[PDB]
Formats: sequence, C-alpha cells, structure tokens
Amino acid sequence: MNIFEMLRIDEGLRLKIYKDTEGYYTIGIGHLLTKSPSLNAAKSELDKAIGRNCNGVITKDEAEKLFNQDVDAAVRGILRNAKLKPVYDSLDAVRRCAAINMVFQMGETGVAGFTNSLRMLQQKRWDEAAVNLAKSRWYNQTPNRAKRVITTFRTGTWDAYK
Ligand SMILES: Cc1cccc(I)c1
Ligand SMILES: [Cl-]
Repeated sequence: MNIFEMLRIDEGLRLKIYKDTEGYYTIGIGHLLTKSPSLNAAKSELDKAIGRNCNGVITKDEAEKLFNQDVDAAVRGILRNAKLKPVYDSLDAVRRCAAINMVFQMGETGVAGFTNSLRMLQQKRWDEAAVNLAKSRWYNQTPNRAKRVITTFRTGTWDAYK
C-alpha cells in the first residue's frame, strides 16, 4: 500500500465525466472539475486540464497523470500550510497517507475545522483523535471512507485497506 493505491481504492476510476458524492462534476480518479451545475463548464475545465478537446472522455493514462498531479498538489499544499505542516511532519508515513487522503477529498479549507483533531494527532493520542475525527460532516456523509481513513490514523496500519 501507498497513497496512490489508497486513493485509487477510495475514489475509483471512471473515464467519463461523472458526479461525485456531493453532486459535482468529476472525472478519472476523483478529479474535481467544477462546482458549477453547467456540464459545459465542466467540459471546459476538462479540456484545459488535459490539453485537448476531450468532450467529456479521457484515457486511463490521462486519468493517472491527473491523479499524480492531484496527489502532489495535496502534499505540497500541506507543506505550505502553517497549521498542517507541523502535524504532518510529526506523523509516520502511514498516517501521513491518511492526512493526504483527507486533503485530497476536502482541500485545505475543508479541513480547517479539524483544529482539535490536529492537536490530538500531534499529541499521538490516537483513539482520542479517532473519536474526534468522526464528529464531522465528513464522517456522516462518507462514513465508510471516513472509517477507513480514521482506522489508518488510529492504528498506523493499512488494515482498513487490506
Ligand atoms: C486530520 C488531518 C487532515 C488533513 C491534514 C492533516 I496534517 C490532518
Ligand atoms: Cl463512504
């Protein structure tokens, strides 16, 4: 297991524009295109991202390329964020994958309310952090995926993905 395999499990792979769990146009391995309700707006974002006129469809290679860019962007966003970087750097590699997973799903803004969870994670109070992480819209709206991520933070193992 690694972050790519983890997120590939959580996000799936679809080569045509689809709607994510929130109803937003997405493609590939969970690549958000737009929050606009306009399919044309999503198609424009797709063409811009791939560099050709795709009319809503990409290849597996293209999906994997976008996915690598998106994982890297999540990592570099963590490293540039004064709140997230100290916690991230305190974690082991398996738990760092759980952190990337959350940033990939929700962005830096979506994790802004996790201040108390971040403190518990930095303190290595794993069961306490796991309880706190579940008290969230995130957990309630995507409970099976949140449970896997939370188990990863709780245990520092890949058990939830095996
Ligand atoms: C709980 C959490 C989420 C995103 C990033 C980090 I570091 C920690
Ligand atoms: Cl879920």
